[PDB]
Amino acid sequence: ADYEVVHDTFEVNFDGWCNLGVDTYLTAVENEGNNGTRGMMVINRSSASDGAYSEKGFYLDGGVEYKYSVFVKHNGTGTETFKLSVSYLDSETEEENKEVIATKDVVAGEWTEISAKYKAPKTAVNITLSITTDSTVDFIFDDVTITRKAANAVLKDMYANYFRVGSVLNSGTVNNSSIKALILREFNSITCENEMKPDATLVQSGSTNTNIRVSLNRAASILNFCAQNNIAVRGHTLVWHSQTPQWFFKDNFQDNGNWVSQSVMDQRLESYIKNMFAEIQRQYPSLNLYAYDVVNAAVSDDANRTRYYGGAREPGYGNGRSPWVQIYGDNKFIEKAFTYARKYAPANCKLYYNDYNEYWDHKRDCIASICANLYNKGLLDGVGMQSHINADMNGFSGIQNYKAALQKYINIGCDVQITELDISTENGKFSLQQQADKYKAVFQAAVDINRTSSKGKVTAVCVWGPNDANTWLGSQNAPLLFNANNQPKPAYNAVASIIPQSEWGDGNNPA
Ligand SMILES: O[C@@H]1[C@@H](O)[C@H](O[C@@H]2CO[C@@H](O[C@@H]3CO[C@@H](O)[C@H](O)[C@H]3O)[C@H](O)[C@H]2O)OC[C@H]1O
Repeated sequence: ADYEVVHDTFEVNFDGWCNLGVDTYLTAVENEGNNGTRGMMVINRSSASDGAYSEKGFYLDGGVEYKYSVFVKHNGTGTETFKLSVSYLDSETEEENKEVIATKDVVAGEWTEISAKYKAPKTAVNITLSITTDSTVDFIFDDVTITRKAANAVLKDMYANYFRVGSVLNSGTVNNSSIKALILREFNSITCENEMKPDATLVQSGSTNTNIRVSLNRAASILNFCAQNNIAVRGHTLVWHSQTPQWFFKDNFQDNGNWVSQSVMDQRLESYIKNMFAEIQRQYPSLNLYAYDVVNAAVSDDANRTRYYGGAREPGYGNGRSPWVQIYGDNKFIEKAFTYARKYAPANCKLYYNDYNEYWDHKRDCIASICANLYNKGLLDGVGMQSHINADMNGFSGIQNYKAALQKYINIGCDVQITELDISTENGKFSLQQQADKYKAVFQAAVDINRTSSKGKVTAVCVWGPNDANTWLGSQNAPLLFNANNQPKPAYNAVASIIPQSEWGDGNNPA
């Protein structure tokens, strides 16, 4: 050993550590860790395989030998056998491996180090450490140690006096060293691509109408990285017709059950929102959760629905239909969601209504009407403009339409965030300079709002992915600021030229 890449001392957060086993419970407790410091208790284990795990792919590379060390303690009777296991996904064979790397006998009531050296295959990713015993005993652990032998020309700094500049992390991108360096260098906001959606956070087993179980396990390594590096997080998303398990809307908590009543759904909705915010605060209190998309994409693209049905999607599940409309009949669930979120959200977490095609007249007018109403009721802080646009200065998402919409939302009096900006080349139909021109147009439009008007502000501009190898549109649409090799594109240098150097600030402390 020689160089330390991880040291988890649960002094503030849960440090990326997660319950292994659906009913296992983790709780970090002052004074009860190692050397009288804060430690992680693991309780309610009901078999030997239950315990705790942490995905360390942000820190650990395949092919490198690491010394893993953990201090453990139990308060059972006699000796307990602790085990450290390392698991990983082999990125070539697509196959997972798991191995006990250390076994250690631990007497009751004594802090004991368990450690071993382990080198994963060079193709290993998602390197994950876990701690169990050969029993169901409660334990405490601490000091997870893993060892090995004004103002810069970066987006966050350039825009420091204007807005946060954000990107997106997901379960795969966590492991990419190059992406990690990129995020640390350029971006002061992160949204989880999928890991905070209801289907990633809802826990079916043991959920009841008034106590919906949630888990941050899918998002833990991202929240932990952001909290540790002073990167603010936008929560995404509390309510959406998509990526939400069908069972959440059914009487027996099964996909195949009967649709619940509105009053049962109100309980489940409030419980989910309440427990999401409670868990974020419990596990990652030092995280700057600066925004949350409370309701996502509830307005129909169909002009007939915006005209005659208050913008409600068609009721149902899948094909763009809404299980929320299925239960509530109506977009009435939107105000309910904001009401609950307002009750449970931290004071500094700004509440957003988030939507795409938000510059399309019929849809834009409907979005603006919903948000104006929520805003004036004190329930909403801003409109999220998803900005899934193409590289054309003209047309459907052209600069004229885009600015009209930006201005119209700003004119409500609320703030705006550009939340999921990507700029499709449409399979090579558009040039990279055309793309650069759209990016610059969008960033300039937001800068103009902030220098003008003033009342409402653009408080974040976020792109939906880090580079072209990691976009939900497919790489053939080459939609982002960095290419597949993580090199800056013409769009990056165009966006990097909008703010004069005299105006750059501390991106880690934006205005
Ligand atoms: O098969 C599943 C995929 O379809 C899923 O892809 C994600 C779908 O959501 C994408 O983000 C949304 C883009 O549209 C906006 O309206 C929403 O606000 C966004 O959440 C995300 O980028 C894709 O990765 O991934 C999970 C798979 O199981």
